[PDB]
Amino acid sequence: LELPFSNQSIIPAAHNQKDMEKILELDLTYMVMLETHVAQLKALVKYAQAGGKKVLLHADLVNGLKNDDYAIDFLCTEICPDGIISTRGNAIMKAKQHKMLAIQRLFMIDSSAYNKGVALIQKVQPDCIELLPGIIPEQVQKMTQKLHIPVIAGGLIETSEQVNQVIASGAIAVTTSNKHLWEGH
Repeated sequence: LELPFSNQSIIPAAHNQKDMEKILELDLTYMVMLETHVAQLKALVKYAQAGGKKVLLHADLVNGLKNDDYAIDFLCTEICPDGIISTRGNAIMKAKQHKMLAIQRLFMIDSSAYNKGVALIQKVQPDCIELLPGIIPEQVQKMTQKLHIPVIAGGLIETSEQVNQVIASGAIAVTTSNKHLWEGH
């Protein structure tokens, strides 16, 4: 059972309410919602799902809402995106209880971030992992050959060269808010 974004290379990442309007006119099925407001949240998910778009929601970037177990409960029972993204391990564990697509965010900062992060991945067993930045193809290569969980890469992807390089390294897809390559591939 491969991940539901098979043959979708770009997963657009919305910072705005206006950014989701831009991507509602696109052939790509999965989207990413980056910064949000807990007040407008339920509407924004249902409005995006009304346009045939499946939502990956940043659990950590919901203003007014923690990333508590209670907060993840809220996302799964009352907001219902198609998947959640968190950097917190407890949120990945909780989302898996609710049979949610739990993708774990990792920041390729240093060797310490790698070591602690691979240990966390090992513990919580996420459905997927997002690696940032998405412009280090050899780190995406190293990571994929470690466990085989599928990895998305995201962050700082400007060109189609970079999309190709990282996807050929082992990435299943790319997340990006670079507006140019939303209609490019």
